[PDB]
Amino acid sequence: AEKPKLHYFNARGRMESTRWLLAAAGVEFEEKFIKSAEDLDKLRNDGYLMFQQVPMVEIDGMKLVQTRAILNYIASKYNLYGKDIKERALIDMYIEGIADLGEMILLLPVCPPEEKDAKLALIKEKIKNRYFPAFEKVLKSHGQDYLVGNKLSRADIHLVELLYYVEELDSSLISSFPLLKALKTRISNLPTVKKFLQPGSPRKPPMD
Amino acid sequence: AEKPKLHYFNARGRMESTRWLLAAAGVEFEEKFIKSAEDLDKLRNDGYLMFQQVPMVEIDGMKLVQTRAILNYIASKYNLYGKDIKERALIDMYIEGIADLGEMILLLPVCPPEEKDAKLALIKEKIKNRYFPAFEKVLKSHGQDYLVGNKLSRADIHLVELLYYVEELDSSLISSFPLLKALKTRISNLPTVKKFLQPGSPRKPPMD
Repeated sequence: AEKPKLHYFNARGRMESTRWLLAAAGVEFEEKFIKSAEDLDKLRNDGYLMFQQVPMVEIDGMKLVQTRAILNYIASKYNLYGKDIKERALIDMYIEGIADLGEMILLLPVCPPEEKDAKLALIKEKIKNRYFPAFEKVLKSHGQDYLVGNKLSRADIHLVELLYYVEELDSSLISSFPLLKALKTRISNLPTVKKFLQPGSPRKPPMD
Repeated sequence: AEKPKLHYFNARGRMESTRWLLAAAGVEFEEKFIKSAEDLDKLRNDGYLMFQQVPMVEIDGMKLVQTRAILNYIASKYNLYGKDIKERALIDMYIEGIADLGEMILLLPVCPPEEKDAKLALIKEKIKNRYFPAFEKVLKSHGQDYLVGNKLSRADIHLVELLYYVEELDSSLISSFPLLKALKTRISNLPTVKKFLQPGSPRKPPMD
């Protein structure tokens, strides 16, 4: 049995959400860290990167690039992508909103120092006024433990991962959203997640 | 029978790829154009936009937002998303590469005049050295008419749509890629595509 190998820098970056998805699915993976530019060029020259970039994940005989292609495959393979086309549409809608917000938090470190302030103010404004209220309303509407189909899916995983990043940004943001707090707790206690949240797991630290 | 209604500005924007997908699938749709800010605010206040933004597509009882959620649903519903999990992984990988490049061409008009030159030079460099060679190699590898599974899929549609935008940017770019030229012709002749490519179709013009 082959363990998926994740090729990327030893960092959170664009590979973290995949790390969380595999860990939450209970899948064990190997990481092949890119230390130098020589490493990245070697991957390219071996014809391992379709569009010359990483993340790249070797899984089930394929060398998948593009974060979304990778996450979609894994979510499908481990039954984290809903029950049908309608459920996947809700999942996709929610996780694409999460990915818009997450793209902002992700690029924040590479943000121009002069902009680094308004950017971070924009991010917090969007979190309070757009995203958190949206997800809180979904949880509030059905009163269920999970975002979609009363069953664990990538939506819950991706959202909880994002709630940890927001917490790192400003622990006060989630305060007015009890249902999101509850979901964060509930998901963090899932055996697979808790183990990943523990020291020594493949989870990566904030980029400094 | 309900016809999907696309809510957006009377423009290409982020709604165009959906327009191409529905047209290529042979689905008839209605467009509810947003003329003023009052229109957009009305949609928001009606609770029609989950994350307060458009594109928004009313289809099968749902009000879907997020381009990818919309396209995924439509591609699945009309059998344009491959046969299985493995085929969808190739499709996703290819179309996410197309979407990275397309995001660049899409934002080009809103690009700072001082940057508008290097940006456009970066786009052309990536097209010649990264994306086109990648897709040409896929077509070359299996020698089939379609990108994935020897059957028409959203990958072919999304790629061909992108080839029209590149043509508008610089007709010379596709010259060294005969297989991509062939695919563009072959797909443009599909009855549904040809009709959409004809004057008077819902297809939108370049943003000026």
